[PDB]
Amino acid sequence: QEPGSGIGYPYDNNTLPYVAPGPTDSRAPCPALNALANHGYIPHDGRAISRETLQNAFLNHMGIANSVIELALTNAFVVCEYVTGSDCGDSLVNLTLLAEPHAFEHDHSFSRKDYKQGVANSNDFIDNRNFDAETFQTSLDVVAGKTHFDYADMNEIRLQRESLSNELDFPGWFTESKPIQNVESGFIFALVSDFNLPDNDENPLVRIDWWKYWFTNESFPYHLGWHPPSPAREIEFVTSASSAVLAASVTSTPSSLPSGAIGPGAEAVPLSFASTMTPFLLATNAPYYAQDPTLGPND
Ligand code: HEM
Ligand SMILES: *[C@@H]1O[C@H](CO)[C@@H](O[C@@H]2O[C@H](CO)[C@@H](O[C@@H]3O[C@H](CO)[C@@H](O)[C@H](O)[C@@H]3O)[C@H](O)[C@H]2NC(C)=O)[C@H](O)[C@H]1NC(C)=O
Ligand SMILES: *[C@H]1O[C@H](CO)[C@@H](O)[C@H](O)[C@@H]1O[C@H]1O[C@H](CO)[C@@H](O)[C@H](O)[C@@H]1O
Ligand SMILES: *[C@@H]1O[C@H](CO)[C@@H](O)[C@H](O)[C@H]1NC(C)=O
Ligand SMILES: *[C@@H]1O[C@H](CO)[C@@H](O)[C@H](O)[C@H]1NC(C)=O
Ligand SMILES: *[C@H]1O[C@H](CO)[C@@H](O)[C@H](O)[C@@H]1O
Ligand SMILES: *[C@H]1O[C@H](CO)[C@@H](O)[C@H](O)[C@@H]1O
Ligand SMILES: *[C@H]1O[C@H](CO)[C@@H](O)[C@H](O)[C@@H]1O
Ligand SMILES: *[C@H]1O[C@H](CO)[C@@H](O)[C@H](O)[C@@H]1O
Ligand SMILES: *[C@H]1O[C@H](CO)[C@@H](O)[C@H](O)[C@@H]1O
Ligand SMILES: *[C@H]1O[C@H](CO)[C@@H](O)[C@H](O)[C@@H]1O
Ligand SMILES: *[C@H]1O[C@H](CO)[C@@H](O)[C@H](O)[C@@H]1O
Ligand SMILES: *[C@H]1O[C@H](CO)[C@@H](O)[C@H](O)[C@@H]1O
Ligand SMILES: *[C@H]1O[C@H](CO)[C@@H](O)[C@H](O)[C@@H]1O
Ligand SMILES: *[C@H]1O[C@H](CO)[C@@H](O)[C@H](O)[C@@H]1O
Ligand SMILES: [Br-]
Ligand SMILES: [Br-]
Ligand SMILES: [Br-]
Ligand SMILES: [Br-]
Ligand SMILES: [Br-]
Ligand SMILES: [Mn+2]
Repeated sequence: QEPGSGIGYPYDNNTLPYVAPGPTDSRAPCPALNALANHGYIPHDGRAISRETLQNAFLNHMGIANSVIELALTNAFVVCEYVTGSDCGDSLVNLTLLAEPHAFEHDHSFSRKDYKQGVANSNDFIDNRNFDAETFQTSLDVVAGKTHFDYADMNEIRLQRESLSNELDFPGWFTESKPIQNVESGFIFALVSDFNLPDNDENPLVRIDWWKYWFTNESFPYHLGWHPPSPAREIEFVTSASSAVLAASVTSTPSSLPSGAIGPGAEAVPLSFASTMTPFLLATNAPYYAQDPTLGPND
């Protein structure tokens, strides 16, 4: 928000306004990175981004501690080298390359289509990067009519997404990614669980309106009473949440789940790509921005 607005105070005392991305700006498949870039906490153009820029942006503007993004930073830079064909040093070339498929970006996302979702021909691909309202609605529908949801509900959401993606993706494309997705499950609980409830740290419940605002608008739900978690969330909370989601009892089982879907997941680890492997072409679509309604500087 505008620095003088005081909207972030006393949690963020140095805010910057929302600015929609333009057609030449680079955006990510990540709702967090996109919100940060929209506010210029990382470059508005989404290019040439250092590790410390990311660390400071998450810590000071989203209440996400450095520990939470340690692996994510490692993996962003691995993917940058893989996509561009050279070491990116400490300047992430852009945000868009993070949508390189079957890498950091993965199938069965909560709010993005898959790279080969619903394509008639094997060589074809689609926008697996920009926010997709219909896809997000498939996630939200699992918790329809509710204001909050718990670990068991999140487990049902990711199962629904896995089922739909396994059915809809071009045959042979779909690849399950429980470890990376469920770190992101933990990220959702870390950012938009309801800290106004007495037992939030131990038994976090996602506020659906906060989640929907963050994903749809790629800006922060201050108007709904959200603020950056204080103290900043640490990696322990995230991986504990991740484990809790996957441990939760499944009471409704979708059909067409991949083998072993129900059950614990492997620890997320650094990515690696063979030097022989050429990257998949990136979707070239202009960056998404909210238009129903468009957002003001304080939204
Ligand atoms: C340098 C730090 C980060 C990097 C490089 C990064 C990168 C990515 C990438 C490549 C994806 C796409 C995965 C997919 O859905 O296919 C993604 C998704 C996601 N990210 Fe980030 N991320 C970072 C930090 C964070 C943080 C701190 C949060 C929240 C606390 C967050 C929230 C999410 C969520 C919820 C998704 C899933 C979106 C969906 O499934 O529709 N990210 N991120
Ligand atoms: C973010 O950075 C990535 C990585 O540099 C950009 O993707 C790459 O964009 C270049 C065009 O600048 C593509 O190069 C072209 O490739 C074709 C076919 O290989 C070739 O015939 C052309 O002569 C040219 O070299 C490259 O393919 C593409 N990389 C991938 C894996 O898709 C991306 O455009 C950047 N996005 C933004 C919004 O800045
Ligand atoms: C991205 O751009 C490529 C050429 O620049 C196209 O070949 C791709 O199909 C893809 O097109 C989509 O996004 C661009 C914006 O860069 C639009 O101009 C297209 O209409 C399409 O939505
Ligand atoms: C914001 O400023 C107030 C008043 O000086 C201060 O008490 C508070 O700690 C500040 N918040 C942060 C995150 O520094
Ligand atoms: C997006 O932000 C606008 C402006 O604050 C708000 O009116 C709208 O409800 C938000 N969208 C969602 C889905 O929360
Ligand atoms: C989440 O899981 C990690 C291991 O992946 C632990 O280090 C952390 O304490 C939490 O249990
Ligand atoms: C790890 O931490 C999470 C979040 O605090 C808990 O919900 C979980 O029960 C475990 O203690
Ligand atoms: C990972 O951690 C979660 C949260 O404590 C557990 O529920 C799960 O059994 C696994 O050990
Ligand atoms: C069984 O219970 C789970 C978790 O409580 C729900 O998510 C599911 O919809 C079913 O009712
Ligand atoms: C749906 O069905 C699966 C196995 O078919 C169970 O693992 C799950 O708990 C739910 O009953
Ligand atoms: C229980 O919930 C699952 C996942 O949301 C569905 O696949 C199933 O049809 C039932 O509604
Ligand atoms: C979230 O984190 C937990 C604990 O490391 C994993 O079990 C899960 O697969 C996901 O990566
Ligand atoms: C990471 O691991 C892969 C193996 O999948 C290697 O190809 C790569 O060079 C790096 O060591
Ligand atoms: C990268 O590009 C090569 C051609 O140089 C393909 O063979 C490969 O499958 C990938 O698209
Ligand atoms: C986004 O832009 C529209 C104009 O199309 C305004 O009506 C709105 O207030 C927001 O700034
Ligand atoms: Br670029
Ligand atoms: Br489809
Ligand atoms: Br609002
Ligand atoms: Br797994
Ligand atoms: Br992994
Ligand atoms: Mn994805």
